[PDB]
Amino acid sequence: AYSFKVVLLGEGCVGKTSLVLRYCENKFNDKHITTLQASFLTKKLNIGGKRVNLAIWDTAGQERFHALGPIYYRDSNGAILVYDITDEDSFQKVKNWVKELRKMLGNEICLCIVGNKIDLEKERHVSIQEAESYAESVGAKHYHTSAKQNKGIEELFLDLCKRMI
Ligand SMILES: Nc1nc2c(ncn2[C@@H]2O[C@H](COP(=O)(O)OP(=O)(O)NP(=O)(O)O)[C@@H](O)[C@H]2O)c(=O)[nH]1
Ligand SMILES: [Mg+2]
Repeated sequence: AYSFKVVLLGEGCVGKTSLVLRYCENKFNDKHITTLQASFLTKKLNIGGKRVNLAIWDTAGQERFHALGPIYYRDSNGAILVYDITDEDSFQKVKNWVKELRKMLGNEICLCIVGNKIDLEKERHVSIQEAESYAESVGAKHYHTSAKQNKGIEELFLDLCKRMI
């Protein structure tokens, strides 16, 4: 069986927790229940008729992750950097995450840049075009999700797994 580790990154408002909660438990909250500690969640997939065990890590801040990373996260096979399509400050802050991540981990890890909250399209404040160009130029693939409406999520994780394989 394959065993993979994936870590979730991005600013508060973005929906890291909502992404992995929806995926692993099919649950969602409108309340922002802020993530005080590293948490992990699991998912058994099947790809090429082979069982894939997936541990998904959800993080409690840039500073904590930054101090913990070199000790506790150097064996990560993928990383999902999330931003909120309705929040410009959050997408621009992804650059910070990409660099810091790569300044700590190999390039062997598969990066995803995730524009979450596509149920709020009417409030879009981030150009698809700009985000896609950014993803492409750091070797990340780009993805759109809604955790609230459960769209993009199963595909995001499956593709990340195919990639990590
Ligand atoms: N409309 C909408 N809201 C979403 C979506 N995903 C998350 N949210 C909302 O965004 C807020 C924060 O979500 P949350 O998962 O807690 O964010 P987080 O990235 O874990 N924050 P923290 O870093 O503080 O733990 C909540 O009000 C949550 O319901 C989405 O797809 N659509
Ligand atoms: Mg959280």
